[PDB]
Amino acid sequence: MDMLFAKTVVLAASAVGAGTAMIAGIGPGVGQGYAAGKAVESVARQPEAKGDIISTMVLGQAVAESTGIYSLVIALILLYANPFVGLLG
Amino acid sequence: MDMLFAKTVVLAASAVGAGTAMIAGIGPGVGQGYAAGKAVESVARQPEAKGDIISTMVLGQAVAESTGIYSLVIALILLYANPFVGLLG
Amino acid sequence: MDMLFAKTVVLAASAVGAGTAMIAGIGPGVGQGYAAGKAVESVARQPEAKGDIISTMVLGQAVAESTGIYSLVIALILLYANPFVGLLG
Amino acid sequence: MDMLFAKTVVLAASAVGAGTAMIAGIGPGVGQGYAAGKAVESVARQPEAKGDIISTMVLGQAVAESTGIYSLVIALILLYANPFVGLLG
Amino acid sequence: MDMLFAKTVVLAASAVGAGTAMIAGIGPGVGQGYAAGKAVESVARQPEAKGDIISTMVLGQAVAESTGIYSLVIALILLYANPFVGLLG
Amino acid sequence: MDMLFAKTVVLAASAVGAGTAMIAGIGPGVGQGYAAGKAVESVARQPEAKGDIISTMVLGQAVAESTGIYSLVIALILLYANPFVGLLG
Amino acid sequence: MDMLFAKTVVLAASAVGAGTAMIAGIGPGVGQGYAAGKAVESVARQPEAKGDIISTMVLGQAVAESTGIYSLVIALILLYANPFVGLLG
Amino acid sequence: MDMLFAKTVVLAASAVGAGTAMIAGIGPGVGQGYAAGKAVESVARQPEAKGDIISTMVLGQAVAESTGIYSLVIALILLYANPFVGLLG
Amino acid sequence: MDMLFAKTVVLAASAVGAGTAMIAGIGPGVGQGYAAGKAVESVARQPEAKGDIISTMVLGQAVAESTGIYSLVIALILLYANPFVGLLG
Amino acid sequence: MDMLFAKTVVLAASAVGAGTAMIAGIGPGVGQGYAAGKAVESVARQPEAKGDIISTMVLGQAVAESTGIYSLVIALILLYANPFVGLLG
Amino acid sequence: MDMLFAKTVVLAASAVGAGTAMIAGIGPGVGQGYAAGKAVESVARQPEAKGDIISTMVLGQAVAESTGIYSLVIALILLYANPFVGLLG
Ligand SMILES: CCCCCCCCCO
Ligand SMILES: CCCCCCCCCO
Ligand SMILES: CCCCCCCCCO
Ligand SMILES: CCCCCCCCCO
Ligand SMILES: CCCCCCCCCO
Ligand SMILES: CCCCCCCCCO
Ligand SMILES: CCCCCCCCCO
Ligand SMILES: CCCCCCCCCO
Ligand SMILES: CCCCCCCCCO
Ligand SMILES: CCCCCCCCCO
Ligand SMILES: CCCCCCCCCO
Ligand code: NA
Ligand code: NA
Ligand code: NA
Ligand code: NA
Ligand code: NA
Ligand code: NA
Ligand code: NA
Ligand code: NA
Ligand code: NA
Ligand code: NA
Ligand code: NA
Repeated sequence: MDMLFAKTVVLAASAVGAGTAMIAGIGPGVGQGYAAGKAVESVARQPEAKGDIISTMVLGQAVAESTGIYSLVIALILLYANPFVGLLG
Repeated sequence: MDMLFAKTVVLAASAVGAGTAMIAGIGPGVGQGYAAGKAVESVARQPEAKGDIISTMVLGQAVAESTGIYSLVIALILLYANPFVGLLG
Repeated sequence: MDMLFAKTVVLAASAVGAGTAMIAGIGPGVGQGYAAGKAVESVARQPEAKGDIISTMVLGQAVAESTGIYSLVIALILLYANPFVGLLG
Repeated sequence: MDMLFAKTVVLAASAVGAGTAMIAGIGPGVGQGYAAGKAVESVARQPEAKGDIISTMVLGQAVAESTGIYSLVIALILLYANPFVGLLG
Repeated sequence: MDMLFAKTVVLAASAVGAGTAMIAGIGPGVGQGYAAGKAVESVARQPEAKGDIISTMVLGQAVAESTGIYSLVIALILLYANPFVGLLG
Repeated sequence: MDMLFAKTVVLAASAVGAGTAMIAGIGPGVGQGYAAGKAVESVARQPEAKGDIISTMVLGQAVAESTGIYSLVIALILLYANPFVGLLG
Repeated sequence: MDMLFAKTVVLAASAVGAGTAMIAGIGPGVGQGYAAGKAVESVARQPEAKGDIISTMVLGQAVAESTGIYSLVIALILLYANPFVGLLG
Repeated sequence: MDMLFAKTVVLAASAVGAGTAMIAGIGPGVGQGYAAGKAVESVARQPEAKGDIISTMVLGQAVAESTGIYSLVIALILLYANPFVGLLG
Repeated sequence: MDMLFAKTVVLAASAVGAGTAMIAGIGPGVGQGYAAGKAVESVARQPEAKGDIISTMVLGQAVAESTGIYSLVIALILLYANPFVGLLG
Repeated sequence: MDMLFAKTVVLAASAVGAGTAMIAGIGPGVGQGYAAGKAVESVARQPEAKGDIISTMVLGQAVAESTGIYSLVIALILLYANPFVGLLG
Repeated sequence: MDMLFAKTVVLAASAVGAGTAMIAGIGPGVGQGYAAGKAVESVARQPEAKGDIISTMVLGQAVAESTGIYSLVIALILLYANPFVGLLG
């Protein structure tokens, strides 16, 4: 193989791999939306708990975000700091 | 490989990768719709908290939107600021 | 590669990418339908609140629509303002 | 490439793209069925709210339909007003 | 390309596209089954509402059916009124 | 292309298309099982309502079955009344 | 094409098609398990109505099984009464 | 084609088909786990029903297992009693 | 075909088939986690019945595990007791 | 085939197989998160049974982890103790 | 095969495998978001137990994170400590 062909196929696979990783983003959208619904329900019933409600919502939602960030980091590595092109030849 | 062939396959993979990333959009639609349902329930029950209900709904929904935006950004990079074509040759 | 072959494969991948992006439309249908169910249950108990119920339903449903629109925009770019064909050669 | 080969591969990809877009139809079926179930439960407890129940059900269900329509439009463009065949050569 | 080869690949893709579109049928089965479950609980508790329960169930279920029909129409077009074979050559 | 090659690839795609369509069967199993659970719950609490419970369960379940039948019909057409082999040559 | 090559590719596609159809089995497992859970809850509260509970559970579960059987039939046709090999040549 | 090539491709497709069929196992795990949760909840609230609870749980769970077994049987046929290799040549 | 080529493609397909079968593991994780949540709720309410809550939880969870084990067995057969390599030639 | 080509394709398939197995990890995340939510609500209600709540949560969550571990083991075998490379030639 | 071709295909498959493993991230986002919603609902009722609530939420969420981490580790091994390139030749 020539080197341009090698990079071409490794980078093409990297594009597919990056987009596939981003499918993980479904999870945080579902879970965080649930937490938001419960926060809405609680502050209508208890306006006085609005600090605790919102601070607790944000903490718990932040934890649920992490796997969306992991996928994003893997995608950005593949696009901008691609680790395979340097292993070639 | 010639250079037109190299770009052709890298850009074709980028189109597939971009569309695949957008599958993440399922999540925010599910979660944010749940939050909207709880907000509807709560206005009817306690009309006086409409202000808090809606502001809390929008904050929590904004957080649930983020992974849909991340996918969108990855797709737009692949289509409009493609990082692979410049690594070629 | 000749130029017709280059466009052919880039546009074929664009068709697949566009259709795949549209899978995101599952999410808004699920979430918005939930919000509609809660609106129905509340109108029934609390007709004095039909105003707020429906306006709140529509606002929250509008937010849940956004990722379905993002996919639609990516699909229409790929079909009607294709950004790859101009990068070729 | 000859022109018949170019059209053949672009149209074959368009067929796959169209069918894939239609997977979005899962969402409206799930969400609208939920809204129908809530409408049933309320007409039987509150026969006097049948007008508001059904009109609210239909409005909210109409909103949940939109992403199923978007996919259908993309599929029908690819089959009947295909935008790629004219970009060729 | 010869013309038999062109039709062969376009029709093969059409078969895959048609079957893929039919995956949408998951949605109506889930949503309509939910609506049926609510109708069952309701007639038991409020048998003097049977007429409304069942008529409301059927109306709301009919709306939830539509995206299953759209997929079916796309599949039957691809199999029986295939729009690509005539664009060839 | 020779004619045996043409039929071979069209029929191979038909087999894949048929099996893929059958994935729709997930939906009716989920929804109809829900309806069955509600029927069980109601006959235990209201044994004297068994008549309307079971007739309502079966009607609503029948409606939820339809998209599973549509997929089955598409699969059986592709296997036993294949519409593509006759369009060839 | 020779005839062994024709059968080889048609039967290979049939194996993939058969396994794919079997994915439908997810649905009955989910729905029937729900119905079983409701039956358990119900006998605990109404020991007396065990006869009806169980007979209703089994009837409703039988209906939810049907699409799992349809997929199984399509798979067994493709493996043991394959309809494509006889259309060849 | 030679005969070793024919068997190679039919058996490779059989391996993919077998693994794909096993995806059905998701369903019974979800449904049976639900039934187990309800059994747990009811042993607490009504300890005089432990016998009915567990026997009903196991019956209903057995029914929910069937589609996981069907997939398993199809996989084991493809691996150990492969029906395609004998149709060859 | 030579024999090394035959084994290579059969074993490559076996690796893909094995990994695909393992997707079934989603189901037990979902269902068993539900059962664990109900057990947590039933001990809190009745700390004194901890032994029958837990014995029922474990029995019902064991049943929900079975399809995860079936997939695991199919994967381990394909990797360590591969049935296809001996059918070759 | 030469031996480097044989290993190359078997190891490439092993990488795809390993990543696919890891999709199973969705299940434990969903189920274990449910169990955690129930533990949180139960310690709010009942601070006495906290030891029991947490010990029950951890036991039930451990059981729900197992299929995530099985996939992980299959992936690590394919990457670090690959059983196919030794069957070659 | 030459050695550059061998590495190229093994690394391209590794990119696809890595991205696919990251799909597991859906699970923790869903489950952890649920746990966050319950934590919100419970502080508002029981402000006095915020201690217990948040520490229990974080412990249970940490357990639900594990399979997202496993996928991440497999992806980072494939990208940065690739075990296949050294088995080659
Ligand atoms: C999924 C990986 C795509 C890599 C395709 C490269 C094809 C190049 C052919 O010359
Ligand atoms: C999924 C990546 C698609 C790349 C296909 C390129 C094929 C070019 C063949 O000449
Ligand atoms: C998924 C991308 C499809 C691109 C296929 C191009 C194949 C042309 C072969 O000569
Ligand atoms: C998914 C896109 C299908 C296009 C396949 C075209 C293959 C023609 C080969 O000569
Ligand atoms: C998914 C589209 C299938 C089209 C395959 C055609 C292959 C013909 C090769 O000669
Ligand atoms: C998915 C459609 C399968 C068709 C593959 C035909 C391959 C024949 C190659 O000569
Ligand atoms: C999915 C259908 C598989 C058919 C592959 C046949 C390939 C034979 C190549 O020579
Ligand atoms: C999915 C079916 C795999 C069959 C691949 C056979 C390829 C052999 C090529 O010579
Ligand atoms: C999914 C099965 C993979 C088999 C691919 C074998 C390709 C060998 C080509 O020479
Ligand atoms: C899914 C398995 C990938 C194996 C691809 C091997 C292709 C090598 C071609 O030279
Ligand atoms: C899914 C694995 C992608 C490997 C494709 C390699 C194709 C190289 C052809 O020369
Ligand atoms: Na997380
Ligand atoms: Na988010
Ligand atoms: Na949105
Ligand atoms: Na919509
Ligand atoms: Na509809
Ligand atoms: Na229907
Ligand atoms: Na059925
Ligand atoms: Na069953
Ligand atoms: Na089981
Ligand atoms: Na387990
Ligand atoms: Na875990």
